[PDB]
Amino acid sequence: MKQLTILGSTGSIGNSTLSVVRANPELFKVTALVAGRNVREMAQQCLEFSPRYAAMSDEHSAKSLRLLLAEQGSDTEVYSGETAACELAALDDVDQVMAAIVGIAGLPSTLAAIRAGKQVLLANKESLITCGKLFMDEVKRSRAQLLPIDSEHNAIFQSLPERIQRQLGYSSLNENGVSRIILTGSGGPFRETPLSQFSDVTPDQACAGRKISVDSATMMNKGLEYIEARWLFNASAEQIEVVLHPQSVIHSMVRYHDGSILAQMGTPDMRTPIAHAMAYPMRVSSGVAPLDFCKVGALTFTTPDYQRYPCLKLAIDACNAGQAATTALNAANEISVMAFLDSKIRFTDIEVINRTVVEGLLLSEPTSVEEVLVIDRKARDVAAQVIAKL
Amino acid sequence: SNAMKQLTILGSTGSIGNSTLSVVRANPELFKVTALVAGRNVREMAQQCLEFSPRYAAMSDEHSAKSLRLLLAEQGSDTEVYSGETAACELAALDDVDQVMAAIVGIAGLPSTLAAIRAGKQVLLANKESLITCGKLFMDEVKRSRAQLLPIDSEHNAIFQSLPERIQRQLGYSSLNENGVSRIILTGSGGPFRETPLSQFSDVTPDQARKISVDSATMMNKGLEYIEARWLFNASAEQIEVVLHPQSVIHSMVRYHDGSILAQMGTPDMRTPIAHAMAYPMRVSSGVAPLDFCKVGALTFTTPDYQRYPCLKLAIDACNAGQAATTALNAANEISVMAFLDSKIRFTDIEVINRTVVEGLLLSEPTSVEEVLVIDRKARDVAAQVIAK
Ligand SMILES: [Mg+2]
Ligand SMILES: [Mg+2]
Ligand SMILES: [Mg+2]
Repeated sequence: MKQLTILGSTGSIGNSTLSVVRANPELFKVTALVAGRNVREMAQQCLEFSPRYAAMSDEHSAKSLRLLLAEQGSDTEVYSGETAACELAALDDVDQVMAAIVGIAGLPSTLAAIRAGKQVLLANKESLITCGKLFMDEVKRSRAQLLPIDSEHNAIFQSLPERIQRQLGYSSLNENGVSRIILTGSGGPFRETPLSQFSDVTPDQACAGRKISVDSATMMNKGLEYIEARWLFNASAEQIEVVLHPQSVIHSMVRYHDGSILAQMGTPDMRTPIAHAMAYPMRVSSGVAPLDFCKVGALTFTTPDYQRYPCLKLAIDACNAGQAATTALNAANEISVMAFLDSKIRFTDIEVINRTVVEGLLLSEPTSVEEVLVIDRKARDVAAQVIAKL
Repeated sequence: SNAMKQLTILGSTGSIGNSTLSVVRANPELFKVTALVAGRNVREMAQQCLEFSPRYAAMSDEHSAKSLRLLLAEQGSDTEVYSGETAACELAALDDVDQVMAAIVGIAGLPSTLAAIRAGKQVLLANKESLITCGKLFMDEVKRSRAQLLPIDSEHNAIFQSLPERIQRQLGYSSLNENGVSRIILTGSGGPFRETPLSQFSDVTPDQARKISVDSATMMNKGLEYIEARWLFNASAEQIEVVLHPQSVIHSMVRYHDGSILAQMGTPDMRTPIAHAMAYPMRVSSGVAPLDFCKVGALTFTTPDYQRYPCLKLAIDACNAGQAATTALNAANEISVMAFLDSKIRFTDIEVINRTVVEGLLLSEPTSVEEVLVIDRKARDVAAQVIAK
């Protein structure tokens, strides 16, 4: 019987997590929920799952929630603010914390769950993109157990030995028999587009949410998954490669010393890796029909060409350059993408802008959230500057 | 290493034995050969003894053993030489040996294999007949001494690697269901006649498909793997499926309760599963070229056509009928295949011969190697008669 705190409960990952709980009531108890300002949805979740605690992002939201709950005679205690969220992430009786507050704003609560020794289900990506060293050092310090919920990281996790799975990101891949992690992805809608057509890609062509569309066409999404993966799995540059797999049947793979490659497959569904993570080392049922091998297309593979995906190369370079570089790249990219979606720059200008920012860098390695914030803001400025000027 | 693993290799001069030595040769600080067992191949045994200096070697008879000792003497070896079944069984059970490569083929391989298991060893299983013929006996003995079994064959190895750790550690006597396992997926290529029109089957010559070739041409190989797989993994009929995968990049896979699948992939290099099994639970390098994903083509999947592959269905039937039936099936098939190879019967006869023998016998479930052997002879003989018609 697991006690849960869910950080970022009203969003998509929040609801999927709650969905698993709803299907497995004897396995999972919700102790605490933390959300932003969506009072209507948070009330509905508190009324269904009876948490002991709830926290909103601000006092005004908390007060409206307190009213809604009190009308139903609920027992739930309501708080607000970042400190409250951190406290709920560290409660004694809690076994499992879903860290799904998005953006850099998600760092402090994530880090509080990690600092409390909890099983942490990692749904926040900036933690590792921007201050991986601080996060993974805190992991080793507290022995916290990380479990990735995004499909690729979750497939690498399942393709690894228990020994590494239970010592996530602070055990040696090599000593434990791992030769290299194989991070896979589809290559986006432009995997076969003639290179000459890239300069003409429009927002509507990349877009048929919107920013994630663009990140998956540039492979920035894969680049970010790459950097988080070097931190999550304690891998060097030589211990990871990226392979294209158009059909998205394999989710990712792991090569071992003797030649063996273990791979995880399954029909694409958000809930599956969440449910794997939450139930681990048990398994519980899915909604979706099991993958049928007579109905998958043939499975194919390639190597990503840097001419076609220069952002990928850029994210690797940024990775090897350090955390200030990846913080900056991440921030720069957000600006680039909106600028593209706002028809201000060409599709092909994204890498250029991003590279300019990354290579213009000369700041120290960040060692806290505060220093990450500084770099993030500087990088948005320079990126915006670099945009305006062409 | 101060935790070197000591090895007994049974059937040291076969191809599995030599590949096992290759992994030793690549990791000389991790593995030490303590004993080698072979049959009649005196020259080969000697080259291996002179390379790895085992404490002991056995041959299958005294003529073999005496001449081996002569060459070992000429070259100044400290290897003590023995012969006979008893010797092999003792070599399989030395106190200081951690693991036994059980690679003696045929029913001849059962005594030594059983001796390793009973000594609670890490047993690297490379003898089909052990589980096809007396599964119940071998598995009861595994549970009873807690021996750790490690499938060496491609597909069984792939399945082992794709299963939860808790299953791996209690291999053969743990619950698939309780560990989130839903289904074992046994894959195979379909062999050379996967796409031959059925009406040409009757005309297939021994060439177009060596017992080995034929076995995978009929997919008797896979049905055999299927029976062994039921014992090895403690799977019911409903917990195992067969899938055709022509390119054989995926070596086999496991479905879990959440619908997710784990597969092991690699290249055809037999050192992969051997090094896996030998290093277990650690891993080692052994010179294997990492699968290159630019060079694999499209991977494709399909269900086996029992019309094209009747043997498979027969193997499943035999399995459901019990150990006498599967023992009979194994034996019938040897006689059957040789009869196809010797230009005495249609390719297309092999199954009917096999099913006829399997279906014509009044047997009792064997409960010892000896009774296994009795069903084997009986069944070989019946097969001989069926052929005369
Ligand atoms: Mg992803
Ligand atoms: Mg020793
Ligand atoms: Mg095989």
